[PDB]
Amino acid sequence: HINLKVAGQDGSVVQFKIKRHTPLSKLMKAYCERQGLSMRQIRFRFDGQPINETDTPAQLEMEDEDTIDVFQQ
Amino acid sequence: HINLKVAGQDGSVVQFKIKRHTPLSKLMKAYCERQGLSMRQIRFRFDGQPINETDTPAQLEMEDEDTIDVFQQ
Repeated sequence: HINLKVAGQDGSVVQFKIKRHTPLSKLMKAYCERQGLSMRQIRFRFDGQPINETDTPAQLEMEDEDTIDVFQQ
Repeated sequence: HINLKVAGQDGSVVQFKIKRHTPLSKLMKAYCERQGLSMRQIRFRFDGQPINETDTPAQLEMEDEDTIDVFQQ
């Protein structure tokens, strides 16, 4: 498992742990659920790159304690 | 190539060959595949130390005919 932060533009930082070869849609759906947000209303990015359904941490070269940025659509 | 043993607690000894600067995750995945085992269920150690994804034999000072120990998680 790697630990990841999800930072909103309001400064909120919400924490997840994910295995390196698990798709990040696990984390994305979880965030939407936990935070009462529509998948429809938001996008997730890492190092500027948008994150897709099957993107994995290992594939986006994410490391423990890295930050994913969340935005409005 | 160096030859390595992978010993289970049941006494089984399964043989691999690996280059000294190749990551041991090559061998680990292979063992899981060959032996019908989940990465999830098991850990690998050498001389007491856990082995990570990118650990190499040369880096763990493994030599020809050395033994890696496998355990349940």
